[PDB]
Amino acid sequence: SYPLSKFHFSVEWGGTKIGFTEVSGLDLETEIIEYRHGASPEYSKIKMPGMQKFSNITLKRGTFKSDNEYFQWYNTINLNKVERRDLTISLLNEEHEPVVTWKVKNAWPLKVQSTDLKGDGNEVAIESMELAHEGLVIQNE
Amino acid sequence: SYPLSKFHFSVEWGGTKIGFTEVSGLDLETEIIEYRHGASPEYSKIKMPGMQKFSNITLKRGTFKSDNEYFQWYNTINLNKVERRDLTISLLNEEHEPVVTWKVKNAWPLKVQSTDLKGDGNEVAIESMELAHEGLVIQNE
Repeated sequence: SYPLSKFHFSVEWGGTKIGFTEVSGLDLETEIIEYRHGASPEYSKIKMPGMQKFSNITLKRGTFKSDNEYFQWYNTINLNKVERRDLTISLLNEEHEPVVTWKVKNAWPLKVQSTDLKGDGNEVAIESMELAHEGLVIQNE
Repeated sequence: SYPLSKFHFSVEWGGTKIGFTEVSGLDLETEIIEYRHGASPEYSKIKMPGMQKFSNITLKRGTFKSDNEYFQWYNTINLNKVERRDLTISLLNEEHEPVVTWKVKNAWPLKVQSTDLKGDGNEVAIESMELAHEGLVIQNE
């Protein structure tokens, strides 16, 4: 009778750790094609589905001693070659088991962003990555 | 101390209405005759006036219910006969009186062009006419 919360989750991306600070961009989108012939009694258009799009996925985590994984994956790019991975994102229950799963096909990294530095910057250094992919399936049983 | 504007005007052409959307082609042109005899110290030609020309005049208006005048005038053509008319074009002042007048002799229509139709054509249907004539006099007193 109650909705799910948004703070207990995990990400499987081929790296050593599965803990993240922030995950965003799990969207699906379709184009519209419009039409009207001149003899129609209505003065508006009829609509049908076009081609499909996906958004890029952003992942954020804190920087730790001796963990250089964002860089190492990015550095697998060689002219048109890159290591592609299966990305699995999951929202967890009180037993730490999956409830809602987002399945992502053929991901690789477009960009890796490092932290800024400040003399009075009393906070955690956070690094982030942006991923391209070829498709998303949502499972909730 | 100020020049005249270009949007307040009227056209008298023998039809029921005098309002138009657009008027163009009120031009005058003369040919040149060139000459040089071989003994001249200058290596260029002397110039004098030749024969004269006039341009065709274009008139544009919106289509209205039950007004078929462009067609009716055009349809007076019979082998080499046509109804010829005196065309008077005038630029108006704030009292709606003439300021600048263009006087055109012996006009008749070469062509009548109808509107295109479009399913998404959210605009006014505009018809146009092109006129031949035998002379133009400009009055500005």
